[PDB]
Amino acid sequence: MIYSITEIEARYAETDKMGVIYHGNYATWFEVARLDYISKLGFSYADMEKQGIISPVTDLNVNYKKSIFYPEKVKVKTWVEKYSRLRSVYKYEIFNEKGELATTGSTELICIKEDTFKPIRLDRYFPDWHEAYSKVQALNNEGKIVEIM
Amino acid sequence: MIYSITEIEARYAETDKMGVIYHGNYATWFEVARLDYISKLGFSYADMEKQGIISPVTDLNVNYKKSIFYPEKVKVKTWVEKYSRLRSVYKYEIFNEKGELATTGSTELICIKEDTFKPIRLDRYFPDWHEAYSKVQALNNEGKIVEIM
Amino acid sequence: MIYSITEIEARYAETDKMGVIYHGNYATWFEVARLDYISKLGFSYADMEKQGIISPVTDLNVNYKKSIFYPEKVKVKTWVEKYSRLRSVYKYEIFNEKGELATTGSTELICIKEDTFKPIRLDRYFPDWHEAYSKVQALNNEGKIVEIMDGIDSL
Amino acid sequence: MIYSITEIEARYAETDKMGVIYHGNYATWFEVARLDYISKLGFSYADMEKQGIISPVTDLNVNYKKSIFYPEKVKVKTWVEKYSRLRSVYKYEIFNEKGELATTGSTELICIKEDTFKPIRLDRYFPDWHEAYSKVQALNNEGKIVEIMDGIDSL
Repeated sequence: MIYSITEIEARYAETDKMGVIYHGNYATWFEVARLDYISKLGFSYADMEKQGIISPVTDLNVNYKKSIFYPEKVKVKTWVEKYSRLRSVYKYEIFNEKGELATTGSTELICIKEDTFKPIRLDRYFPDWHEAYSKVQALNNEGKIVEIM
Repeated sequence: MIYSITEIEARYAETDKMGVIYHGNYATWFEVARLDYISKLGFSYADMEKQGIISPVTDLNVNYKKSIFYPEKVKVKTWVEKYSRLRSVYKYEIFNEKGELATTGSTELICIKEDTFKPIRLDRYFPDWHEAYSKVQALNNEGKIVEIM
Repeated sequence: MIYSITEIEARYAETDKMGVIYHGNYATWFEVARLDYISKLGFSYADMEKQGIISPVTDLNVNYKKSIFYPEKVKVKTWVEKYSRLRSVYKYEIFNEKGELATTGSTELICIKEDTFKPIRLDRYFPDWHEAYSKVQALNNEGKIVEIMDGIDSL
Repeated sequence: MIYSITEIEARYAETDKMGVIYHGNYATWFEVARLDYISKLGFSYADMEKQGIISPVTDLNVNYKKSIFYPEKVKVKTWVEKYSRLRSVYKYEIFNEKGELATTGSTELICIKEDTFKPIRLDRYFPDWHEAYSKVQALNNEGKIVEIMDGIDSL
C-alpha cells in the first residue's frame, strides 16, 4: 500500500493510573495520523470544513498488542484499505520507540453535509479528492509500496 | 453566599500515572459545577448558545490542597464572587469523599457574540439573566448564606 | 442477557467543533458503564486494584449509528458477551434521550499483575468474581434476560 | 530570563463546540512546554520518576487573552519565575501563528516521594537538578535573556 508515517511523542497527560497511555486516547493519535496522511496526499481537511462538508468516524477499532509509555516517541503508519465514493476505511499500525508493533486499528469515515447531517458522494463535491483516492486505491490493488511525503 | 452543590464521581479515565486525578481535568469539573449553578438559578446555557452568544473562560485558577483519587465521589460548592454586566467571577471548593477541602479555584467568564467574538453586556441581550445575577449579587453583599436547588 | 443500564450526562468538554460528542470519548463512557456493571454484580474494581491486579482493555470497537449532540442524557446498556478466566468481552449499546440506538461497541479486558504486567487467571486471584461471571455466562447461554441493579438480588 | 520555546500543533480532538481549543486543555500544553524546558536544561523527568520521586502541580493559573481557533501552530515560551529547593513556579506565554500573545499562565510544582506522597527537598535527592535550577535563578535575577535549546551550551 501507499502509506504515511507520523511521529507522535506521548504526553504525561495521556497516561492513566496503570502507568501506560490510556486506551481511549488512541483515537486521537489515529486522527493526528489520518490528517497527516491527507496533508501528505495534498489535501486539507480544514479546507473541506470551510465548504460545509464534514467527515465523521462511523467505526473505530483498536487492537492493543503492547502498552505504550510516557515519554515514548512512536510512529504511526496509515493507509487507506478501502475507498469508495461513499466511505473510506483507514488502517493503522503504531510502532513503539524500540520499533516493535504495539497497536493496530482502523477507522471508517463518511462525508456528510454539515447542515443536514445527510451523507454525500465525495466525487460530486470534491472531485479532486475522489480522483486522488481512486488513484491510490488502484495503486494499492496493484501492490505498490510507497511512503507519501 | 448563595451557592450550589454538585456531586461528581471521579472516573478512571481522569487519572494519570501518579495515580490521582490529573490536574488538567479540574477545569472540566468546575464547568460541570458552573453549569449546574446556572441550571439551579433557573437558566440554560444551551439556551444562550441557541441565541448566538457564547461564554468563554477568560481566567482559570486552581489551588490543589489534597489529591483526589478514583473512584471518589466529590462535592463541588460554586458561587458568584463578583457579577458585572461585562464579566462574572465564579469561585469553587471541592470536598473529597471524606468531606475534607481538597481544592479551591475560580473562573472568570464573559459573554461574546458567536459570529464576531465581540464582548456584550448581559443586560442588553439576556435581561432576565441579568436580573437574577443582580439579585444574587445584592444577597451576597448582605451576607446571605443559602443553597440554591 | 444479564445487563446493566448506566445513565451518563454529556459534558460540554466532551464536544468537538462539529458540536457532537468527540468519537474518542466513547471509550470513557464504556468504562463508566462497565465499572457500573461490575458494581451492580456485587464487586469493586478499586478493590481488585488494592490487590495489585489491573484490568486493561486489549481491544476496543465502537460503531457510531447516530451522532450525539450535546446537551444529552444517554443510557448505556452493558453485558458480558463472552467470559473466560483469562479474558472477558463486554458489549454495549448507547441510547439517546429519544430512545434511539446511537452507538454499539465492545471491549476485551484481561487481568494482569500491576508490577510485571503478567496475565493472571481470574479464578486463582478472585474466585468470588469467577463464580459470579461463570454463573452469568451460563444464564446468558440459556437466554435469560435480567437487568441487574443495586438493592435487588436479581440472580 | 532563561526560557524555552516549544512548538505545539493543535489537534482536532482539543476543540470544543465554540470551534476553539477547550480552555481545560491548556494545562496539558503547559505540561508539554515545561517538560521541553526541563529536557533542554539537560534533564529527564522520566528519570526522576524512575528514582521514585514525582513532581505534581499544586497551583494552576491560565489567563486567556485570545481564543485559539483550530487549526494552529502555537509557540509556548516557558521560564522559571521562582525556584527554591521546596517548590518551583513556572510561567508561560503562548503565541499564535500570527505572533500575537494568546495566553499567559503559571504552574507551581513540588517534588514528593511516589510511595508516601511526602514532600522532599530537591537538593537532597537531585544535586544536579538543584545546581542547574539555582544557576538559572541567579541568571534570571541578573536579567540575562537566553533561549535554551539542544545543541547549544547557552549557559
